Amino acid sequence: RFLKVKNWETEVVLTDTLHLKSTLETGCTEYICMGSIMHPSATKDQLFPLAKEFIDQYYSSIKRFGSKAHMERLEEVNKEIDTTSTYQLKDTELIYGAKHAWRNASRCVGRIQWSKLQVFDARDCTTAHGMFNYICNHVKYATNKGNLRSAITIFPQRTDGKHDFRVWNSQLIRYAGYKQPDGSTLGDPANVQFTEICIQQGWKPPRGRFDVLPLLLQANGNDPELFQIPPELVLEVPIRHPKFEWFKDLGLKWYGLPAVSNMLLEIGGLEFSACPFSGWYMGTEIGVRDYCDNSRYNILEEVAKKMNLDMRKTSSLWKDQALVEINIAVLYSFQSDKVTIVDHHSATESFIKHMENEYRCRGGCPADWVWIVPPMSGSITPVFHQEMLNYRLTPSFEYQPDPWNTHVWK
Amino acid sequence: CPRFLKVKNWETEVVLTDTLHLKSTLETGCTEYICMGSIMHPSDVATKDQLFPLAKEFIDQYYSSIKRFGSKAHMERLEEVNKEIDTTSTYQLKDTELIYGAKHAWRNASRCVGRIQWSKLQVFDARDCTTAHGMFNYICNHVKYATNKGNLRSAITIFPQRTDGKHDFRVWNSQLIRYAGYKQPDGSTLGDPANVQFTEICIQQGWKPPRGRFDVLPLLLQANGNDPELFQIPPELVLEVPIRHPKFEWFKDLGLKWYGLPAVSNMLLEIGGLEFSACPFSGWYMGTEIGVRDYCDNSRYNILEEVAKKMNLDMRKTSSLWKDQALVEINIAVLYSFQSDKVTIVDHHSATESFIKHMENEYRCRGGCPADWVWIVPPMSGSITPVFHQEMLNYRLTPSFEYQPDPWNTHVWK
Ligand code: HEM
Ligand code: HEM
Ligand SMILES: CNCC#Cc1cc(F)c(F)c(CCc2cc(C)cc(N)n2)c1
Ligand SMILES: CNCC#Cc1cc(F)c(F)c(CCc2cc(C)cc(N)n2)c1
Ligand SMILES: C[C@H](O)[C@H](O)[C@H]1CNc2nc(N)[nH]c(=O)c2N1
Ligand SMILES: C[C@H](O)[C@H](O)[C@H]1CNc2nc(N)[nH]c(=O)c2N1
Ligand SMILES: [Zn+2]
Repeated sequence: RFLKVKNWETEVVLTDTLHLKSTLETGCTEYICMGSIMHPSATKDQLFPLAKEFIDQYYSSIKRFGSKAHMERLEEVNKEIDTTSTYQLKDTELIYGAKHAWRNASRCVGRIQWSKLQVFDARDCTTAHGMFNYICNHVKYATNKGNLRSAITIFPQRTDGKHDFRVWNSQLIRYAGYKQPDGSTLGDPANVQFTEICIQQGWKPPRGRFDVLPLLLQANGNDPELFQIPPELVLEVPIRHPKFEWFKDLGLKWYGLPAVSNMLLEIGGLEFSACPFSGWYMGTEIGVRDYCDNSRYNILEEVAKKMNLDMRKTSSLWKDQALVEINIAVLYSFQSDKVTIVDHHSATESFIKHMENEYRCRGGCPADWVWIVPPMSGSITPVFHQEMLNYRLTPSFEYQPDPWNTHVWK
Repeated sequence: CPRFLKVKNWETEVVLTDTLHLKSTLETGCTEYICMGSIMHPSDVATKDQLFPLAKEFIDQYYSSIKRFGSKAHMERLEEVNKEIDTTSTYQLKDTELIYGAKHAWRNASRCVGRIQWSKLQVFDARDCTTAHGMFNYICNHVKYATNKGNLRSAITIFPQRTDGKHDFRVWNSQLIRYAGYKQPDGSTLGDPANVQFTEICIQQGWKPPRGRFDVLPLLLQANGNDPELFQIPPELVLEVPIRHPKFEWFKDLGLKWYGLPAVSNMLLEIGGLEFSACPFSGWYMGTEIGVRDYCDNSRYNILEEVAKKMNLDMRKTSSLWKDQALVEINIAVLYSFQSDKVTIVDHHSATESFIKHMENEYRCRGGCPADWVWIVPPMSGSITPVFHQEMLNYRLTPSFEYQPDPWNTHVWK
C-alpha cells in the first residue's frame, strides 16, 4: 500500500511509497514492535540476485536501465560469481553504494549531506601497515584543519570469513579508560575493555583522562597490529563556557572527528567489514551522551556543584540545568575554534528538510525516531513531532560482531 | 513467534526476559518489513460469534487471577456468560470483573509511564446512568473524589457499554478539564490553540465564552446516543495552580496557571469484547506534560520566546541553546508551584525511575511489561532519565484503552 506520515506540529502529511522496495527484516511483527531494540535479530547462489538488484538500481539511477552497459555489466558479474564465487565492484558502483548506504541509514540525522561524501577506495590494501596509511590519509583529509569533510575508506571485502579486514577500534578516535585499584574508572569507562586489549598487545598507556587510543588494525584475517596516529592529525577542542569562567578549570576536551570504524558496509551482496566513515559532530553527542551518561564521563554532579545548584531533590531539575550549560560549552568551544559542529536544533531542522526532499524525489525516507530525536529537549525539536517509517533499504551499514570475540589468535 | 524475548538496559547491563508477549491479542501496525513505532494512530458492533471467544478469554484470565481457574465458580460463570450472549447477543460484567478489567487496561497501557500505581485505582461503576444530567453528576463526583483538595487519587468512571452503536455514551471532551481556544479574525489565537475546534462546537451548542486565556471548557455529554448536552463544571471543583518561579520573581507576572487534574475522557475501554465508549479516567501530572508540551509546543501556549526575553538570553543563534535554557526554568516553575500548593505532581526523573522499577517487577512477576519507548521517554532531558537506555517491547494486551473516532465526526444529529 501507500503509507502516510503526519507531522503533528505542521500537519504536513507525506506519502511513503519507497518502503515497497525493502527486503531485509526490521525485527518487528504484526504483534510485537521492537522499535527500541538496539540490535534486533555468502554463496554463489545467494550472491547473484543481490548483485543483480544492486546493478539494476545503479543503472536506474544513472538513467540507463536496460542499456547495453547495463546488460554487459550483468553478464560480467554473472561470469565472475561463477568462476570466483564473488565479484568486484566498479569504481562508480563503489562510490554510488557508499553514498546510498549513508542515504539509507535510518538512524542518522545528518543525511541531508549524503551525496557529498569523499569515497577512498582502499581495496588494494593487503597489510595492517597499509591500513594505517590509508586511515591516516582519511583522518587528515576529513579533518581539514577543522573544516571537516565527510569521508569513507573502504578496505577489501570479506572473502571466506577467515581473512577479514577489521578496524578493531569501534571509532577511529577515542579516549582510553582505565580501571582504578580503588574501583573507580579513569578516562572513558566505555573503553576500559578495548584499552585493556591495547595494553595487553604492548601499548604503553599514559594513564591520563584523555589519552588517544592507538589504532588496532587487522588485515586479511591476521593478528591485529598497533599504530599511533600522528598527534598533529588528531584535532582536539578544549571545552570552555562563554559565561562561566570556571568551566575551563574542569579540564575537559574532546576530539573533533567522529569516525565510526566498527560497522559493515553491504553493497550488492558484497561485505566490506572494514569501512571507517566520518562526518562532524552534533553537539549533544559529546555534551549529553559522552559527558553526562552515568556510564561515561558522568560530569553532571561536578558541573551542578560549580553552578551551586540545589542538588537535594530531583524536582529542582538540577541535572537538566547543568545539562544545558554543558551543551552550550561544547557548541561554544568548537565554534570558537572554527571546528565544524552542528547543534541539535539546526540538525533536526535540516533532517526535516531532507525528509521532504526524499519523499518528493524518492518516495520516502527510512528513519528511526528512537535515534533521530536528540537525547535532550526532544519535543522542542521538529523531529519529535514527525512521524517516521523505519525500514531497511540496501546498500546499508550493518552491525557486526566485535572482532575480539571471533578472531582465532596466532 | 519465539517463546522468550530479551530486552537489555544499556546503562546497567540488566537483561530481562519477556514471555508475556505470547499473550498479545491485536495488531501493532508494524510488519516484518516496516516499523510503525512512531506513528501516533496506526490501526456497528461485535457479533455473537466474535463475542464468545473474547469473553471466555477475559473470564479465564479473571479466574486465573483469583486462583480459581477451572473451579466451579469459573465454569458456572463461563456458562452464564455464554447463555447470556446466546439470548441477548451481549453480556454484563460483574462488579468484581469490571474493577479487574479497568485496572488491567491501565496495567496494559503501553504508553503510560505511571503504571506502578495500576492496582490503586478507584473504579466508579456508572452503568446505571441513563441521561446526560446523570453523566454530569457522575463526572462531578469523580472530579471531586480524584482532586481530594490536591492529594490526588487515580480514578475511572465507567458508563454503560455499547449496544448497537447507535446508543453510545460519550464524553465529547477529550479531557474533562481543558482550557478554551479562540481564533481571532487576525489569525492569532487566544487561550489554548489545540482546543479551537472543540471550543467552536461548544459555542455553537450554546456556551457563552468568556474569551479569556484560561477558560475551563464546559462538559459536552452524550447519553444513550442522544444529542450531547452542555454543563458547566462547578468552578470550586476545578483545582488550579498559579505558576511562579522560585528564583525569578517576574515569572508570576506572566499570568500562567494550569489545572491540577489530568483526566482523559475520549478513549474506549475494552473488557472481554465489551466496549465502554465513555470511561473518563484521571491520575496526576508528570511536570513535563505541562512544562514542556502544554507550555512550550509551538502550536500550544508557546511561551519559550517570552520566557527567554525576560531571562535576557541571546536569541540570535540556535546554538546558544536559549530555548533549552528557558525550557528548564519553565519546568522548574511548574514543579515548584504544584509542590508549594501541595497538589500532587511528579517530575520526570522520579516517574521514569519508578517505571523502571515497575517494569522490572512486571517482568519478574508477570513475564513482561509492554511499553512504548516513543511515549515513555520524557520530552526533555531524555537520555539523563533511565528509560532512554531501556530496551522495551511493545504489544497490545487486553483489557485495553483504545482510541475511537471523535464523536462530532460520527454523531447522527436528532
Ligand atoms: C556529516 C555530518 C553527520 C552528522 C551531523 C551525523 C549525525 C549523526 C548522529 C547524531 C548519529 C547518532 C550517533 C550516535 O548516537 O551514536 C548518527 C548515526 C549514524 N550515522 Fe550519521 N552523521 C553525519 C555523517 C555520517 C556519515 C558520513 C555517515 C556514513 C557515510 C553516517 C552514517 C551513520 C550511521 C550508519 C549511523 C548509525 C550508527 C549506529 O547505528 O550506531 N553519518 N549520525
Ligand atoms: C496516577 C498517575 C499517572 C501518571 C503519572 C501518568 C503518566 C502518564 C503520562 C506522562 C502519559 C503521557 C501522556 C501524554 O503525553 O499525552 C500517560 C499516558 C497514558 N496513561 Fe497514564 N498516568 C497516570 C495515571 C493513569 C491512569 C489512572 C490511567 C487509566 C486508568 C492511565 C492510562 C494512560 C493511557 C491509556 C495513556 C495513553 C494515552 C494516549 O494514548 O493518549 N494513566 N500517562
Ligand atoms: C550505542 N552507541 C554506541 C556508540 C558510539 C559512538 C562513539 C563515538 F566515539 C563516536 F564518535 C560515535 C559517532 C557517531 C557519529 C558518526 C558520524 C559519521 C557522525 C556523527 N556525528 N556521529 C558513536
Ligand atoms: C497529543 N496527544 C493528545 C493529548 C493529550 C492530553 C491532553 C490533556 F489535557 C491531558 F490532561 C492529558 C493527560 C494525559 C494523562 C493522563 C493521566 C491519567 C495521567 C497523566 N499524567 N496524564 C493528555
Ligand atoms: C510523531 C511522534 O510519535 C509524536 O510526536 C509523539 C512522540 N512521543 C510522544 N510521547 C508522549 N508522551 N506524548 C505524545 O503526544 C507524543 N507524541
Ligand atoms: C534502548 C534504546 O534503544 C537506546 O537507549 C537508544 C535510544 N536512542 C538512541 N539514539 C541515539 N542517537 N543514540 C543512541 O545510542 C541511542 N540509544
Ligand atoms: Zn515496530
